[PDB]
Amino acid sequence: KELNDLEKKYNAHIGVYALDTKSGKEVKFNSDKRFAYASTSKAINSAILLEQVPYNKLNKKVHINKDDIVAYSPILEKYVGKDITLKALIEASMTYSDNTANNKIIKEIGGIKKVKQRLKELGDKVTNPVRYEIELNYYSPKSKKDTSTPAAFGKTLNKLIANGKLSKENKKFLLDLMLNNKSGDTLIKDGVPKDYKVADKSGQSTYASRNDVAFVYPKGQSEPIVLVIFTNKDNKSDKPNDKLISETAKSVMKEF
Amino acid sequence: KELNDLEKKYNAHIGVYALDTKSGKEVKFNSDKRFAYASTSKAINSAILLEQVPYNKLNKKVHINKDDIVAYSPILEKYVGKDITLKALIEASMTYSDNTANNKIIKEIGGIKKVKQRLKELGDKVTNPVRYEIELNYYSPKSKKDTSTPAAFGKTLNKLIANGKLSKENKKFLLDLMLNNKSGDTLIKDGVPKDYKVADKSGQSTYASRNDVAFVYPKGQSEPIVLVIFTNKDNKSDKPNDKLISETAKSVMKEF
Repeated sequence: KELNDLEKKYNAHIGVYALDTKSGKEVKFNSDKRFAYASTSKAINSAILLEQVPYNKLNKKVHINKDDIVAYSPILEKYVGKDITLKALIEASMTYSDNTANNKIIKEIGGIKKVKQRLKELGDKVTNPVRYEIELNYYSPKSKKDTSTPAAFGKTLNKLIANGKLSKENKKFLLDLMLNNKSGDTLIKDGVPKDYKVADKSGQSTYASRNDVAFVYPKGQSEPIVLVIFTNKDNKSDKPNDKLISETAKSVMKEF
Repeated sequence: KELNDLEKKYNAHIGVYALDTKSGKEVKFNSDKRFAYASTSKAINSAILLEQVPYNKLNKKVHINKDDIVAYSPILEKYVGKDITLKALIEASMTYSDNTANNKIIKEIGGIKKVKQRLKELGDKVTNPVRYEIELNYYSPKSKKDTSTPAAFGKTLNKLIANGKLSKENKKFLLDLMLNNKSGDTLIKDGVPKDYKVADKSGQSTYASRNDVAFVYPKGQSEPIVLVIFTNKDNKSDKPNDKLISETAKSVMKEF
């Protein structure tokens, strides 16, 4: 197969970065191109919070309020003017891409400002968190706001989680969420051999920016394969096509 | 307060149209001004499909395939390759802003084409459906694609649900999906007294386009008040302020 042909075929753009955690083999097509990462950012945001907040403390509470409410928050919507623990807050973010849960998680971290420098400290001078959800989705191929290359964002998912500074309990919490998230069944999950497991977090933005990042797990393999697939179209209101992600997933997984 | 002073207080554009379906009294403000409708239109599409499917046949199933899946489908994301009843579809979209659902419903009608002939048949040549869910969220103060105006949208809801050809069951079914959803809690629901039952549907687009349409029930009245508030800011990335919606619903309501 060929990723290049996939672009002619689908008239989209492909940003790929696969890093085997075992071999250390890196497959990449356009991994140094900037694309809108979209809601996939919530892996980074909640991995960071897990760095500071111990698992024995995820029972803690935060009071959700009116100003904390944003469009598209399936669960947190039922908590307006109420409390909720961090665990439940982080599950909403990952299981449902709840926006109220992500923004609250960001504020607890100290704001976009903090998330940003942590990236820097992590040694990531590419990812550019500038806005909160839902605004981070208004992508413009002219701007850099809320963008990242596949190799940059790809390494960050690695350095934060795989070879992370997280605990073993937090790490396994996150991964469970990402494993049971039914939102990516028509993307990567739909393209990796039946046997492989995927801990994912997808997204979509303007310009038909459909993405999916996941920690894939081959047969008999213990170390996943970090797989960041970022894609996009030439036009603002173009409809994306998950098939392209599913197909890009299998062209690349052939190498692993 | 005054609608002209809240635009100052929040630096936004308020568009209002409240219709007292009993006396016929109207309260307007920038009623002829095009505002993006966003998901408020999910109330139109479901209403339309409920004019051609008697309640006793909402249990008719339709298959959901990978192909049907789109971003933000909290419910329908779990039906990849599963059948689902018409009733379930409506609930999904009406209660969760599920887009895979809103699009299934649009498909069941005969497409935006049918939806469109109907709006013309209702005497609505203002509402401008062009794109689908999600893309219809990408508002452009320049474009007129997927826009309506306070009065046009208000009246269309009136001719459709409020005293329109849906059946008793079908009208209670839809109004219940609107009364019981927890997403307009901070919007119109906030402003009017708890004596006022509120059945609504919200939406949010670019340029902080936070809208909210409802059929508000004054304490001691079975006749509803069609309240249509559409608002927005000048910049593509601004943050919305539901307070603006609440306050507006509070003042506009003083006049009824």
